[PDB]
Amino acid sequence: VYNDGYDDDNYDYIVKNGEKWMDRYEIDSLIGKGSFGQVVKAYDRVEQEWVAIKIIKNKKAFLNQAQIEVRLLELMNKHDTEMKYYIVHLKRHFMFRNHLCLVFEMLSYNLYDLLRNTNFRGVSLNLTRKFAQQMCTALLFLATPELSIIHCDLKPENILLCNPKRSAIKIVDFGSSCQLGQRIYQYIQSRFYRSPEVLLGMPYDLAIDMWSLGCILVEMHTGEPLFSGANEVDQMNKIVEVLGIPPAHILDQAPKARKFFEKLPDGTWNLKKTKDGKREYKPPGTRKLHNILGVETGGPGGRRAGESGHTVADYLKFKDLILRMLDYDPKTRIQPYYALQHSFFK
Ligand SMILES: COc1ncc2cc(C(=O)Nc3cc(C(=O)N[C@H](CCN)c4cccc(Cl)c4)ccc3Cl)c(=O)[nH]c2n1
Repeated sequence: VYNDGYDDDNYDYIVKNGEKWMDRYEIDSLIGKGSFGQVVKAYDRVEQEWVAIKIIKNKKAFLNQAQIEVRLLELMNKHDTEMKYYIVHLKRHFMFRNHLCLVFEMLSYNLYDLLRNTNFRGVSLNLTRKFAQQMCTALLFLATPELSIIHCDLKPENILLCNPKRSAIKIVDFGSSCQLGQRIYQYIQSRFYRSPEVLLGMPYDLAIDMWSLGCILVEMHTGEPLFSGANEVDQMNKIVEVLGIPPAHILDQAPKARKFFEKLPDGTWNLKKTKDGKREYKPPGTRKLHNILGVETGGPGGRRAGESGHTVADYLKFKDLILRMLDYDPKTRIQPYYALQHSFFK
């Protein structure tokens, strides 16, 4: 029996609808589960408003990591600039029944649920442009020298509408985030959104969030993930289908280079040889973003043909922006300040 009956076998707090905490919070319901615990909808008797409360797992490794999230949340929430409002606001936190509880302003549903409500047709390029611009302003706020925060898990489920009928958004879940200059953990980011430097076991910096953003923005407009790998080897092959073999100056410094590639006598790299007969991937660089976005064929799958807001020129700008965000080299990958000056946003 777990934590005197309050917890299940997965270190989660067994949620009971109606339950009341510290004579203050009235638990309405479970919203969802996640690696780190649960999120519930609750009414705050005192402040007279609905909130969302993230209940962290009762397990030392999860609690300790979640204290980092709180520190970062508070450092971001106290900053004196208007860009801070693209990050969810942590109102407060407390321990209860041996679970750290994080109390948040209430938001609306996530970008994934938005995509699914369109049956994966994708949202319009105009909307995509509004999400991209907010995301890049958020990333600029994270890059503020005093913060230097890497989110480390951007993806649609971590971007929420503030309001179900508007286009304002916020970034949630700094559960896996760190600041620059802090022990390198391989195996970060969700696989579809994971940068090549992380797949390659290399050091990483704030640019890994720009990589993920590029992937997310393509998925929001097409309705489906750009790089849909079932495992790391598949993930790297799908990136390669689109962007080519990564450049030698990267692979030469990459501890995991030989998990995916091999080096030729002349110092060039190729994908690792496979069983003769096996053909699984398009050749390196032949799956063009140009075609995935249908720049000149009516947009993704032709579905935007003859709509306003979706011109060849609009697509070429978007495409150019995506490719600058999916630069293999993290030192030349477009940074937030410069992404914001891009003509996609004129
Ligand atoms: C209209 O219908 C609706 N549906 C769903 C809603 C979900 C929320 C909501 O989830 N808010 C939330 C979530 C988080 C978090 O950190 N979410 C993460 C995900 C990470 N993938 C998460 C989700 C579930 C469990 C854990 Cl441990 C973590 C952090 C801060 C907040 Cl304000 C919400 O506010 N309004 C919602 N309205």
